[PDB]
Amino acid sequence: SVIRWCTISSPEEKKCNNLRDLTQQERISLTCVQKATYLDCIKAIANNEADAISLDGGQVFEAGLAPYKLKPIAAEVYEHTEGSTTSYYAVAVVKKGTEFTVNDLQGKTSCHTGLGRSAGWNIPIGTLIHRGAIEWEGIESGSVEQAVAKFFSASCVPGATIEQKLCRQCKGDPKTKCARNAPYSGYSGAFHCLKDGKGDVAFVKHTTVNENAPDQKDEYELLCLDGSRQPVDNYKTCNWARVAAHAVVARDDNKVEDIWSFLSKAQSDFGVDTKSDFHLFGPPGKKDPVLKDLLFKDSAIMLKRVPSLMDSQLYLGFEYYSAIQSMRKDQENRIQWCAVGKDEKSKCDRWSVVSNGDVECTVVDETKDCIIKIMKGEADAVALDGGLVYTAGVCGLVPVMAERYDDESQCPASYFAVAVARKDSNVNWNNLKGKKSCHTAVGRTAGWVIPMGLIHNRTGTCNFDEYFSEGCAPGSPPNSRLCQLCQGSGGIPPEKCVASSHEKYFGYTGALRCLVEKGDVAFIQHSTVEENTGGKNKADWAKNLQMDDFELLCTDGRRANVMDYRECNLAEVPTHAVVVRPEKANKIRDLLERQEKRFGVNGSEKSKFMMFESQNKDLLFKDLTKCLFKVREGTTYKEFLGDKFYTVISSLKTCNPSDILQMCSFLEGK
Ligand SMILES: [Al+3]
Ligand SMILES: [Al+3]
Repeated sequence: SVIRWCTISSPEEKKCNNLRDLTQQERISLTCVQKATYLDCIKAIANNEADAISLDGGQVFEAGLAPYKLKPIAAEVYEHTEGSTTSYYAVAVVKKGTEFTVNDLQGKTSCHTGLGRSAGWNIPIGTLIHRGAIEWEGIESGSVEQAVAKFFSASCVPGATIEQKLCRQCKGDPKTKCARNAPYSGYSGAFHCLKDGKGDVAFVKHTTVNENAPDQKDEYELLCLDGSRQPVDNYKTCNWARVAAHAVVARDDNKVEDIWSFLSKAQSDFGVDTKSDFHLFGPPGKKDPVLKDLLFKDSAIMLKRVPSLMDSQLYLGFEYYSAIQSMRKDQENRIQWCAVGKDEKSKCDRWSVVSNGDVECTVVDETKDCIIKIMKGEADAVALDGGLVYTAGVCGLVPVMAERYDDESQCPASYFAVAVARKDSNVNWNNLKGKKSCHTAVGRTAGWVIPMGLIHNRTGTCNFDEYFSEGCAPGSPPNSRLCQLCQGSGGIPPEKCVASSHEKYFGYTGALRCLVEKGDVAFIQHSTVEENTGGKNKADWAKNLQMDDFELLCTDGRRANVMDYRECNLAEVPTHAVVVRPEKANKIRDLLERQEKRFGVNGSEKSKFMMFESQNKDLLFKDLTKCLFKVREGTTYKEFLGDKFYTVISSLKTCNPSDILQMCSFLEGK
């Protein structure tokens, strides 16, 4: 196995070949391919001519677009007091004593790392446009380069292809001084452009001055957004943005592992603390800027694997991604709801019709897809079980409206997680090992987090697939034993163990059925037996079920009547809630509030549609819901869930965090 690395300059090619020589005997070898620009590299990689290249976030964006669709597999790590993470700070450095502020940039000369790059372009230009300093309303007001050439008197923007003015301050030969790999390119080139007097300001990163003139830091200052000027070491409190680290992108195929193994071993051997003559990263320090940031930035102290569920859009984040897109586009009162499965989509489509369109619908196969869609902005909201509200929270979404189950006029609030078993049996909370279990779904409060967290806490084990002989816990690996009792849709394809209403044993009611049809214990909520007895459920399996046919399993090992859940429950837990992106909270609460007035349990038009009712399947909202109560603005997911639940799920997630949780933890720095 050989990794074909794509370089975009002769110096990079030289370093790459140097690394090739140093790893010729390794299990995974290295090959070097030099191209004219990073874009030729993106194309080469997509075309299976090369395998990887490290890119600035602005280029990670380009590489992730169709038809390339490359993905970030490794991210640079930079030193941080708070803790080295995979992000850096874009700063605007000027020479001390020049007095002008961020508000006086019009008419000044500027130095940039390169066109389309985070710190050197996307951040500074996007910011000046946002503040209105650079007049640009969108694509129809002309190109961004034209608006920038009109703003700054002259600049050096490696890679600029429309405005000659943006190359005017660049150093070098007439035909190549404006190339993306020219003398004044990169964070270090842009800095020297400033140092040489060719720019009044250089848009670089927080380590730049230290990398090029540590002993002369005192001759520079940072331009803060509030108009102030501060010392270069104050970047944490005087920066224009915190942006995702440069990352190695590659095709979304099997070769990603070998690419990572090569890097992992390469950095173990020539990492930041290596005594070797060869440094994978830099090392940082004074030297010809043309020799800096080769292959990887000199400021990187390590590479970190990027969770597989990550794509370029998620990697960059909604705000930055949206900023880039806005500079490529021109020139609301409807909620884009996320429905999991065909059943939820049908109820949602119906809601769309009676809401006259105030609510729109998007379908996905799994709940986790809703979290991803909302993170990207493709969808606006979704109701999630507390367990998922946690994951959604780690992902940056917040709970804005929550379900209440007691009285509709009551909109604290909660429900109880219980263990249900057949009345006539010895099954108890202490002899559960080796038994058949039924779970609403993995990751959910009552069906998984509470029961399993309780077992993990007391036992210390994480191997849950072997604790129960077998059972059904939707969302588990298809061939796992916790999927053996699941039934799928009964159609084709089977869709067995899928975490949606398509799975016969999915949800609170689904797990009860599984108990009646195949299990020894069901992990549901306090009202589940109630909701499906007394003929309230006309399904063949439950049309004749009786409340007294079941019993609750208390933690002490004893058993009780299903109506004494308050004295025999695994835990009292936070209710399900509607999560959204913070900026959307305002609109979603308002639109959701007007909807409940028309279609709530006492809706003025409840005869047309009822938000809180479904065929015993908790579609979109729990069937138990009596009303939604507003979650105070600014409430974090931890505050909403309560410290008790938070502590439980926090610990349990150390066992086997899902792909999405790992992905969002990465985004959070973990
Ligand atoms: Al950068
Ligand atoms: Al629940």
